[PDB]
Amino acid sequence: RQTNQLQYLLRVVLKTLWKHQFAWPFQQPVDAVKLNLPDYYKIIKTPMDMGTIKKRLENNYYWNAQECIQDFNTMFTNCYIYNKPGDDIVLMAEALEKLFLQKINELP
Ligand SMILES: Cc1nnn(C)c1-c1cnc2c3ccc(C(C)(C)O)c(F)c3n([C@H](c3ncccc3F)C3CCOCC3)c2c1
Ligand SMILES: Cc1nnn(C)c1-c1cnc2c3ccc(C(C)(C)O)c(F)c3n([C@H](c3ncccc3F)C3CCOCC3)c2c1
Repeated sequence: RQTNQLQYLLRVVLKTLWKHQFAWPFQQPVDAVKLNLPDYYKIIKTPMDMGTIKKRLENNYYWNAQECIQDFNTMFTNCYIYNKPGDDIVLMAEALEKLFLQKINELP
């Protein structure tokens, strides 16, 4: 719901997630080629990462907060859909999502 919440998502939510030790694989799109993952983009049709979210927040792409929250949803959900439970990347996405939930509770 406009600018204040979107700035809170940039300055508080994204910043806290970005600075976490577990952030680095989510800071840029999944490079399925470098990672030797032939079926990533056969399974994942809507890729999403925090680098893209950061750019969208910085260039006023979003109409409202919820559209940004959907991008965070897509990023966490893609990871859960593609990978097995117990995979390290899933545990990292789960810990980032826990931190995301702690921050979006104080959403103005
Ligand atoms: C998947 C997958 N599903 N959702 N996401 C977000 C990812 C994903 C995205 N980016 C990366 C990534 C980027 C660079 C490098 C190196 C090479 C260090 O520059 C990696 F290693 C990377 N790996 C590893 C990785 N995952 C799967 C297969 C091979 C592989 F290396 C993770 C192995 C477990 O600990 C964390 C990193 C990623 C996994
Ligand atoms: C409640 C509640 N009462 N009725 N309904 C239907 C919901 C409801 C149901 N599903 C979701 C949901 C699913 C995944 C993810 C992530 C984590 C992105 O995958 C969410 F964020 C989600 N949130 C957020 C949310 N709501 C409340 C507390 C935490 C929280 F994150 C909304 C915050 C405002 O913008 C829209 C999403 C939901 C709220």
